[PDB]
Formats: sequence, structure tokens, C-alpha cells
Amino acid sequence: NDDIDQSLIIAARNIVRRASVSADPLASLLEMCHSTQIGGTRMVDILRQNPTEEQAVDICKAAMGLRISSSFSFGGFTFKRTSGSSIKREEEVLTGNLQTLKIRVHEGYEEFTMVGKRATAILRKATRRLVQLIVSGRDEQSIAEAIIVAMVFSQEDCMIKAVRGDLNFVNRANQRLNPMHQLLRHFQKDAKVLFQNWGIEHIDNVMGMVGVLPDMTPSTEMSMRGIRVSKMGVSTERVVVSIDRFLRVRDQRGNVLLSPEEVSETHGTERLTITYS
Ligand SMILES: O=C(O)[C@H]1[C@H]2CC[C@H](CC2)[C@@H]1Nc1nc(-c2c[nH]c3ncc(F)cc23)ncc1F
Ligand SMILES: O=C(O)[C@H]1[C@H]2CC[C@H](CC2)[C@@H]1Nc1nc(-c2c[nH]c3ncc(F)cc23)ncc1F
Ligand code: NI
Repeated sequence: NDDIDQSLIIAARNIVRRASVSADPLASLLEMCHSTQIGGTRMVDILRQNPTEEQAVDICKAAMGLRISSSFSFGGFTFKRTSGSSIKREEEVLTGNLQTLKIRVHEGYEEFTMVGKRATAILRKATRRLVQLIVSGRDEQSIAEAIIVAMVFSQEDCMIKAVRGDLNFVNRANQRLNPMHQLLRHFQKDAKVLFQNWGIEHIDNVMGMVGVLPDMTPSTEMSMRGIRVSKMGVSTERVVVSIDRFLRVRDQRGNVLLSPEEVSETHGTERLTITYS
């Protein structure tokens, strides 16, 4: 049970990475899934029975019409909506380097939990606004990673304005990343202009919680607008999802739940033998 899961993830990640470089990735992935065995059992038979929710694995499940977790993955983090709703409106925005970006802006009030491996968070947000972020983590590194993802996800104008120079990030297949991911890789290379330009505010010490400044220094006095660090940020609903040619998994409203771009780069050595085509 434990070894099949470890091995299935490794096989799924390899398949999505190989498929993603092909002209029609969906068809490539479907080939490899149907002609791959893990410890002697067929991979499609493992997918039908195994309950693991992982980004590469869930892309493969979707590919063959299996139900998956309704969560979505942004910046490595799993997001579950705990409350509220939104609608979608495409808008042109202008970066700090005067580059147009067409963005599907979400309009509404929504509350989510973010769960990464080294940090978790509660996010509350409105139309192009971070309302509040309560974040936990292992360290300075891991906490800042979660803050950058929440800031980009919020769609705020100060985040858009803090962009410096052009955004032409590409995937392994030489195709441009879509705008939200363009923004995310930019601020993942450097979040300094982002944090400086975000804004600061006075806070009252709720015990358990602390402020954090644009240089990541804690404080009891001030914090970055909306953001508080904490010490412990507190089950699966399977649903039908869709898949396209480029392995983008979507909900019924067309929000991208998963993609090649949200599959972890970790190479790892399988515990049960994996035989490909
Ligand atoms: O995909 C498979 O491995 C099996 C299982 C899971 C999907 C189908 C239903 C059973 C598929 N069944 C069959 N596939 C195929 C088959 C040939 N090339 C393929 N490439 C991708 C694929 F996906 C299925 C196939 N041929 C006869 C079948 F009878
Ligand atoms: O809009 C999309 O197609 C994708 C890409 C950009 C961010 C998410 C992950 C990739 C997004 N997916 C999803 N977003 C959302 C979503 C709700 N409110 C939001 N506000 C801003 C935002 F940015 C995304 C959202 N819900 C479910 C999703 F599944
Ligand atoms: Ni994207």
C-alpha cells in the first residue's frame, strides 16, 4: 500500500513530463498509462483502485474519466475552497513594465485553505483583494513561498504593478505560460519589489499570531497588509472533471484545477519496478 503509492507517483510524474513535450500530450499520456506496469500490475488497474491524490496521478485519472479531488494546485499548494463563490470576467491589465495581460478575474468573496509540504494557510479574498492570510511554516523560506502564492492569487493591482521587465516564461514544450503562472514565476525569482510595494499596517497582538515585514522580519507592531504568521494553521470529495490536449484538468466552470506546470520536479527512485512501453 505504502510502496505502490510512492511508485505510482513516480510513474505518473514521468509520464506527464514525457507527454507534455509531445504535440498531442493527452494521446501520449493515454498511451503510456495503458502500456505501463508497476510491480507487475497494470497502471490503469492501479489508477482505478488507488486513492492517492497527487498532481501527476490525478491528471492521469482525469485522462480516463475517473473522479478526482475538487481541489486545485497553484504554486505547488493545494487550495480547497472552504466558503463563498465567484464569477469570471476576462480583463486586460498593465504590468509595471507596461505589458498587457489578459486575466480571468474572479469576482466574489471566497475563503480557502492552502496546504503545501512546508507551509499551510487560510486565505480570505475578494475581487482583486487580499482580505486576510493566516500562514504557518517551517521557516522564513517556506512562509515567504506561501505569501507570494497568495499575493499573486489575490490578483491585486499592487502585485501587477510590482512587475519589472517583460514576462516570457515558457514550459518544456516552448509554449508560453498563461498569465497567472507568468506572474508567479516572476515573483518566485524575486519577491522584493512585490513585498516592498504591497503595503504595511499596524496590528494588535492576538496571542498565537505575529506580524511580518517586507524583509521577512517578525514584529508585534506592524505587518504586511492582511498578512499574519501563526503557529498551527488547521477530507476528500471526488468529482468529475475534464481534460484537454495539453493535460489541463478543468472544473465545470473552466477553472484549471491541474496541469503539467503544477507537477513537482522531484526525481525519485521507485520502490516497485516500473516497466514502460
Ligand atoms: O486503456 C487501457 O489500457 C484499456 C483499459 C483502460 C482504457 C480502455 C478500457 C480498458 C483500454 N482498453 C483497450 N485499449 C486498447 C488500446 C490500444 N491502444 C491504446 N492506447 C491507449 C489506450 F488508452 C488504449 C489503447 N485496445 C483494446 C482495449 F480493449
Ligand atoms: O483560472 C485558472 O484557470 C487557474 C489558474 C490560475 C490560478 C488557479 C490555478 C491556475 C486557477 N484555478 C482556479 N482558480 C479558482 C479561483 C477562485 N477565485 C480566484 N481568484 C483568483 C484566482 F487567480 C483564482 C481563483 N478556483 C478554482 C480553480 F481551479
Ligand atoms: Ni497557468
